[PDB]
Amino acid sequence: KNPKSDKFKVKRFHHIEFWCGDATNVARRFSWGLGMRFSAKSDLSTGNMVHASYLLTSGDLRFLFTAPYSPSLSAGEIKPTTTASIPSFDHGSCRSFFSSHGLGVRAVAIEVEDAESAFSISVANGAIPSSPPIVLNEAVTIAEVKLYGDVVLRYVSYKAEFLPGFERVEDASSFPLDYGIRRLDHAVGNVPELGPALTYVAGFTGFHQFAEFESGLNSAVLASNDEMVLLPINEPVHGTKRKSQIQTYLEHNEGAGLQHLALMSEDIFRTLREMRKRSSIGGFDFMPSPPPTYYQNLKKRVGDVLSDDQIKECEELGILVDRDDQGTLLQIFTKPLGDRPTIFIEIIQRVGCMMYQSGGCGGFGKGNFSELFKSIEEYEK
Amino acid sequence: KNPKSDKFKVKRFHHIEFWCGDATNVARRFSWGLGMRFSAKSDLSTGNMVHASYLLTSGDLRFLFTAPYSPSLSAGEIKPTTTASIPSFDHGSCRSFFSSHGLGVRAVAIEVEDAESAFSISVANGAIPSSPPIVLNEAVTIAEVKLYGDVVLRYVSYKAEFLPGFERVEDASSFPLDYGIRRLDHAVGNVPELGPALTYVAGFTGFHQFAEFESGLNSAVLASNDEMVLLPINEPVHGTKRKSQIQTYLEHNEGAGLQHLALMSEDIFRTLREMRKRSSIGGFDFMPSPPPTYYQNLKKRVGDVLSDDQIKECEELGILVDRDDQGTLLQIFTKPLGDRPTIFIEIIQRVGCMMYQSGGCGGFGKGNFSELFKSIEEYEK
Ligand SMILES: Cc1c(C(=O)C2=C(O)CCCC2=O)ccc2c1c(=O)n(CCCCc1ccccc1)c(=O)n2C
Ligand SMILES: Cc1c(C(=O)C2=C(O)CCCC2=O)ccc2c1c(=O)n(CCCCc1ccccc1)c(=O)n2C
Ligand SMILES: [Co+2]
Ligand SMILES: [Co+2]
Repeated sequence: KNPKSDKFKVKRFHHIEFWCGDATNVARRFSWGLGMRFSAKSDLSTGNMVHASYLLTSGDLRFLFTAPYSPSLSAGEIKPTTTASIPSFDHGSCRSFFSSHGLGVRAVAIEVEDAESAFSISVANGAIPSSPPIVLNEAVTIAEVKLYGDVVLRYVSYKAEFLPGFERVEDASSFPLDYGIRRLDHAVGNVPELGPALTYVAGFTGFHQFAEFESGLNSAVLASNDEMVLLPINEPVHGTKRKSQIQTYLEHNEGAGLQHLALMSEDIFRTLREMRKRSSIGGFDFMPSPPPTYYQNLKKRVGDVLSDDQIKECEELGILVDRDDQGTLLQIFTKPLGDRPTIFIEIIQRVGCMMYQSGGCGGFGKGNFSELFKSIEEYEK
Repeated sequence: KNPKSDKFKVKRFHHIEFWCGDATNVARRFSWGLGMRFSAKSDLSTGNMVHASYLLTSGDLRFLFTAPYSPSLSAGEIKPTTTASIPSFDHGSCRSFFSSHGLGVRAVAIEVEDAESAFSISVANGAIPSSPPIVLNEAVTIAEVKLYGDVVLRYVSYKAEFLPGFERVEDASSFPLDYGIRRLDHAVGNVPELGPALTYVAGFTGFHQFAEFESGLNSAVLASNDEMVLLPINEPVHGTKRKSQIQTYLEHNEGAGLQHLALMSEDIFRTLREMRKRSSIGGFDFMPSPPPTYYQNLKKRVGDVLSDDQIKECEELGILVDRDDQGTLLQIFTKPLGDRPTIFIEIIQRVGCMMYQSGGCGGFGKGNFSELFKSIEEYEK
């Protein structure tokens, strides 16, 4: 059931912004590890005396990495005279965010029809304002409201190239890396209490609950009208046998924040081959692979979707597989992206639900919690 | 002239420590960009609840990357009960250092015969103490004094594997990258006034001035007894035609700090080939190459040291060449390592002064300031 109750017109995920200590080093690491190309910049070389911001792209996926310069460079500026390209940026907020949470997502940005309207409607419906609508070069409007913890939901709308004030990157500095990642599928928050988090976000967006089907969590998913913007939220389940990874997150993150970004690949086999080649030479590591029993058990569960060779390819790469009543999900998880056991990345590809492919086809892999557990125990004996 | 006036016994450069916001991402970037392998770690997985520290090595070169965790993880600790492996570390100092200066060198560490004695003698001779001598597992002693700005000179001495509390890194996580870098040749500070900086450092070390032979700088070099520890210091020259890069450094760094690290390569051609292959895929960029006139002029200046083919190889890679009365220097400079136009890296190789090779053979390339200028002007016409 999809009541299509969005209170404003939402299009697609637009970009994800990381707040960093040094944007250069994070962006270069992510570019190599994920196969994303350097696409735009806003920094000292473009006249920005406030923050350094670097944009990586792969297909429609946009990762933005931002860090503050010394406030002394912009001491004489005021907001009306700012050289910042992102008017919501604040030195003190950025440093406090990073000192509190470490490296992580500050902004989940969605493209909307009218960011000014989306902001007004959201706040009228309970959203806590974070940054009011600002029109950039009469061309792009940006606004922000609080999502959870210190993460904001950023609205962007275009009259009609990332943002005014950003420059396209020189061809020589823009190596065309591509491991097959194409868009952001979903962005997941960890909170202490799921109930109030859902009520708050669903309250100001009109996003509806997306239908699902001792893991340490309870979860629910909020979706836009066409279910292409997908925002799952988790809370811990306490007293468990093994300590909840949601609770570990909240402790090391100093509270609620973004837990994982799921990146859709047009060819998850090639993406995982390319990322795993680079794990130990600057890229990303992956969670330990499931035992062979997990892949033996794949034949009975998805043998009508994947050949034995394609299942064997899943086993080589450590890929997990889950299935809905509608579609099939191939997924895998990186180890944490930085120092803290907080944010990580999921790579996914979805099979089925053709009409284009409908959003969330195959679910989010929650069935893999028990299938992993079963496969571990079976492999022991 | 070398009066050999060290006030304590100094051996070699031991390691350089960067203070980071996220040590994981900087270390992974540097590892790929410079060809250094992951060698040791001290972090949550080793019981360190205070800081994450990752050690890269290439030959004898040791780069340490450290960032603080949330203070909440270690809230119940006191110094006598600390889980930090580096007892001088302080959350507040680290965050203040990084917020003030951005990514950069906190510690220039030299191995000494007795770090306790070196510290006492240094402070008795005017050194400003930063962290007193601490004995780690009855095996290693570490002490720190102020060098310039917020950079410390760290003394380390061993009774007899990096530091107690560090673990050797798993073979699978330790890819054996190597582009030929072998040791730290010199570490350079930028200060507002060279005179007092030299008097202070030479005062507490007994290091002597190393003999040299409109660039924006005045410079001098302090050296240990065998001239293997080399600490150049620069100050700006104001009112210049082009603005002094030393002054730009001080403005963007918020004052004095480490300007560049010079890394000796056993094969600068191979190092530069490997680093340049990786510049646009996560590694380091290099300064713009000199015009062909610079390499035409090489034949008259070093044609007795390098063949035409080796000079042509310098031209392919953008390598600079300078010469002493004793030796020849091959050198090249990276663009800044992070967001701010502050710290950068120099790759060098020295030809001559065989006895082993004596320290500083060929100088530091100051002759390349005028040779660059001349070659630029000549190439214009
Ligand atoms: C996150 C995840 C998902 C997932 O995507 C997701 C949603 O999108 C929304 C619904 C709730 C939810 O869970 C599905 C299955 C997972 C996992 C997962 O995380 N794990 C491993 C634990 C430890 C990994 C880890 C890696 C790095 C750092 C910390 C923890 C699994 O085993 N399954 C099987
Ligand atoms: C540093 C450097 C050295 C050098 O090593 C050095 C010493 O060891 C001690 C003595 C003083 C000194 O100078 C020698 C020659 C250099 C340079 C140098 O820097 N430049 C370029 C300017 C701009 C580069 C830059 C790169 C990245 C960011 C900011 C500035 C040169 O042209 N020559 C020719
Ligand atoms: Co997911
Ligand atoms: Co130098």
